[PDB]
Amino acid sequence: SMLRAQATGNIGVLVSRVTNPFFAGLFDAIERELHAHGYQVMITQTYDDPEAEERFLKQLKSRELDGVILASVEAPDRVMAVAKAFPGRVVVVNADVQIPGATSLVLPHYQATRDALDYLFNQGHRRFAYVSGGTISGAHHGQSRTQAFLDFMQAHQLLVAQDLLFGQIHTAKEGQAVGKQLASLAPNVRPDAVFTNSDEVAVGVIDSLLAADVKVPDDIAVMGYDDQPFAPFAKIPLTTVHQPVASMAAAATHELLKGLGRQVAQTLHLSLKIRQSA
Ligand SMILES: [Cl-]
Ligand SMILES: [Cl-]
Ligand SMILES: [Mg+2]
Repeated sequence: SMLRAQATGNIGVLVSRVTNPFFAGLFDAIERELHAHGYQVMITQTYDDPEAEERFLKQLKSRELDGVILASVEAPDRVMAVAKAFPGRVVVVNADVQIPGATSLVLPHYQATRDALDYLFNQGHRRFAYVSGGTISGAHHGQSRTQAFLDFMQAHQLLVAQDLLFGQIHTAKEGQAVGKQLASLAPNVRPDAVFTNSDEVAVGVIDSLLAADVKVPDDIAVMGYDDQPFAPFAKIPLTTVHQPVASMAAAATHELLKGLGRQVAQTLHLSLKIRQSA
């Protein structure tokens, strides 16, 4: 009797944080398409637990999932080893890293960050605050936007102000703290523009600036990132970089379903959405 491996009908999707509306939207878009194809979905989050990635991968290795889509990566080499044992079954999307053995979709965030910063320079801005959810320094993956910022400053012969760099800032509440610090500065030490890397962060930064009677954008311009659902509804509607959630979700899910043998074989752009905040 020849016994062939039987599909579980379960797929894992990993995000950093589901209370980040960008990740919620990306998750929804992927999960609904998987669901429509008859799959159930395991979700995990890594924002407060790097170990969550290994636990997630163990579910694939132990044959409880048919495949996984990762929208964030902790340890590329660990994901790689799993991908090589599970060809066609590991897909990485929008994680600012390419994983050998896994179909990896990398979006042009270096380019988008350069373009957004050039937009700000062209509006007359010269002193820049830069906020990131990652660290300011490091040789690890996930640094494309920070390198774009540094390269931008070099190209326009602008000196980086180390006091205007804010690392490990992810949420609106953390943004409020950044904004309060910026509003505290003497007009001549204050940044002209803030690159927030997050619409959640931007909403918080703006709230604190306005609370201190600092005008946005007239005194300080604030650039968001993602074009999240609340962005057009913000107190100062957000100028922001638009992530193509629906298109990247469709691409990632297609790559996985092709790998699982369910679909037959058949460019993702970041753009700048201009509103009021910058
Ligand atoms: Cl990416
Ligand atoms: Cl986040
Ligand atoms: Mg100005």
